[PDB]
Amino acid sequence: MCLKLNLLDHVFANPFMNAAGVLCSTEEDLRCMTASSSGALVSKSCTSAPRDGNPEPRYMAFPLGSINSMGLPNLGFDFYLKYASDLHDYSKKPLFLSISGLSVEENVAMVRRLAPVAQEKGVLLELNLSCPNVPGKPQVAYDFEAMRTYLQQVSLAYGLPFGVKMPPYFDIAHFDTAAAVLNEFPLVKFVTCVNSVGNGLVIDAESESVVIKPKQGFGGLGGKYILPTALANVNAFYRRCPDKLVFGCGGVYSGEDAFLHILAGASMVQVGTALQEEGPGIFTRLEDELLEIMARKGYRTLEEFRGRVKTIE
Amino acid sequence: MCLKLNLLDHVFANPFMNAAGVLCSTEEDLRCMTASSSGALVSKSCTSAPRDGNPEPRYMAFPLGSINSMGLPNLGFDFYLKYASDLHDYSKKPLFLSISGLSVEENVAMVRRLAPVAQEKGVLLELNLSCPNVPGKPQVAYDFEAMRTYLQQVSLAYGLPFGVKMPPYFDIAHFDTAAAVLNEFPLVKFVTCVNSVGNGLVIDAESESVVIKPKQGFGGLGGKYILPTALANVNAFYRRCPDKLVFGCGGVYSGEDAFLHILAGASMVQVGTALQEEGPGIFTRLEDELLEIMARKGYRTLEEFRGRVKTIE
Ligand SMILES: Cc1cc2nc3c(=O)[nH]c(=O)nc-3n(C[C@H](O)[C@H](O)[C@H](O)COP(=O)(O)O)c2cc1C
Ligand SMILES: Cc1cc2nc3c(=O)[nH]c(=O)nc-3n(C[C@H](O)[C@H](O)[C@H](O)COP(=O)(O)O)c2cc1C
Ligand SMILES: COc1ccc2c(CCc3c(C(=O)O)[nH]c(=O)[nH]c3=O)cccc2c1
Ligand SMILES: COc1ccc2c(CCc3c(C(=O)O)[nH]c(=O)[nH]c3=O)cccc2c1
Repeated sequence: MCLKLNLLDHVFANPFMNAAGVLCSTEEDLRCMTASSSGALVSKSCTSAPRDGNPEPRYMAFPLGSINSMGLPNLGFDFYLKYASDLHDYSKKPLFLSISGLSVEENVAMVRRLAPVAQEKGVLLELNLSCPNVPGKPQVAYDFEAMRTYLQQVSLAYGLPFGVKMPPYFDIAHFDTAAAVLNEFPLVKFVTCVNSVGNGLVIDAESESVVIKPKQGFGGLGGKYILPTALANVNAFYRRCPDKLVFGCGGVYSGEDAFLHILAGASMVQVGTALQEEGPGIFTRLEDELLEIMARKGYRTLEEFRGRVKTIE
Repeated sequence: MCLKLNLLDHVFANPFMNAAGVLCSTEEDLRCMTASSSGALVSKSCTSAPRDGNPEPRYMAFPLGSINSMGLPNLGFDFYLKYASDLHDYSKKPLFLSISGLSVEENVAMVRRLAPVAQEKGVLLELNLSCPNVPGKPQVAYDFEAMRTYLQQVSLAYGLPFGVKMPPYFDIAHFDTAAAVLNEFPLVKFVTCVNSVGNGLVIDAESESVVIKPKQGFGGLGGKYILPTALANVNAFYRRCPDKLVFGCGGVYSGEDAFLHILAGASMVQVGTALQEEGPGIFTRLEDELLEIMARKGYRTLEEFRGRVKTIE
């Protein structure tokens, strides 16, 4: 019985990794993730210039999940590139490097420079599309023409296999259109579903107040709130993008939640809010819980059940 | 102390009602809602002809909420019109009638017939904008040009104050666009936020199966999953539509949940999943719990705290 995967020309001890943005901003964070029993790690989504991000409080968690409007705080691309080229120990586990430029030009500038490091050290690119572009327009992956433009330009500039982090969709027509855009780009080899459920609002009844400062308290939702949404998006893209891998992200707190993602079609499984709350210890627990479920069902490998969710009649 | 209120030229004993689709399909349901302690009731969204809906199982509930792909089963517009015209006791509480035709033409035809009954009896119209659109396009409320057409055509055909039931939005640009559409229409006097969070997927780990039969197990989410989504949409519309009322729907299980909706800007609060699960007794509990929160805070009226959610700095 084993959790091993081989994909994207890399070998992974198990499918678990951090979600971008959690436990991955600083060298200390990245060394912590590397020391953990995760099968991989992803570095904080970065911009060309470092960013302090939004005023605090900008993240809060609760029993059912989390809300955040972090404002993309990060050490800048040069730092994450250095980590990739010089500091990471690839013998421990593979590394993903997430980028999230604020314009298509900023993404192209970063991927051009990433490429030789990707080719030489084998770091894998995750491009974050669940990101702002022009204020007053939708985030990039909610504007299909902007999305196509970003993917054309990054495909040209990078020239190597990469993946994309997608926001959740809620309408079948959007699943259809979004997958068809992705399917234009053969270098897009994996699709991570999903980023936070956008612009929720948490209100504390006692104080009669919102809980985060930016955007009058509106921010992205993660955790138990979003698991069915995340499974829907994993499965929708799994069904529509047969030549791509799907990575699942959203609502994983247990080996059972991981198992559901994998039945929906997930290859790797990312953990955000639960990791933020529990710490990197969570990965040993997740592995143990998922292996217990596999043993009770007689499953020896992940491929025995990946994408095999049953439908009714 | 009592929770009585006046809006849309009607008087309401309290701000609670069922959500469209729950406990409101049949004469028996409507009589049960009428006998409850709710302040108002809304009938099932209807089409010109009766519909059986989708194959079962089509609704399932869990500790954190519900998933449905009902397929709009309903008795037909003639039935709900007759209910509004001849059977409902308006001395007991106000009635809302929800319409959701499969085309603009069908909606116009229904509203032309409802208008004289709205005039004579005071039934209120809730137009459900999660209704199907032309090939390739998302539901009507997600296609702003279609939504503008529907509202123009209904406004002309109906000619009286009405409301609209909205799906959730997840993007601030979308809130801006959607609100500006609604704000073109002076007859749109209330906006209900929100319908179910679209196309989630619930999977049972033991059986490795989805839990509803239609659409390969994909369906709308309600209940605890959606409360922060619901509050964001209530507040976004409350901020953007100063000349309209906002009705909150989503995630209400307690007076505290109702209190949060009202703080976010809700005038009436609709109960869906929790009503389906707990039954019509829930209305007396909700009233008691909301009054108890008011008493502890020193609030004597809903008006004292409606829309008064505090932001940070
Ligand atoms: C504090 C915080 C920061 C995040 N920053 C990023 C980011 O920089 N890039 C990104 O792609 N997603 C970001 N996310 C989203 C997570 O990667 C993840 O998609 C989302 O939280 C859902 O997973 P969960 O339910 O496990 O939290 C962030 C999430 C949190 C909570
Ligand atoms: C079984 C079922 C049937 C529903 N049918 C309708 C409907 O016919 N029209 C409509 O506007 N919303 C319909 N809804 C959506 C609800 O009115 C409500 O907006 C949604 O369930 C979220 O509220 P909740 O969190 O309280 O469930 C339905 C919901 C359920 C669960
Ligand atoms: C104000 O500047 C930004 C920059 C990045 C943002 C992003 C992208 C970064 C990001 C963030 C974040 O940094 O806020 N949070 C997530 O849950 N997922 C993400 O992908 C989302 C929403 C608002 C943003 C505002
Ligand atoms: C052709 O099958 C459909 C399915 C859903 C429909 C709907 C949505 C009805 C609805 C349903 C539903 O009955 O599935 N469930 C919800 O959670 N919200 C709703 O608003 C409106 C108009 C026509 C429709 C036709």
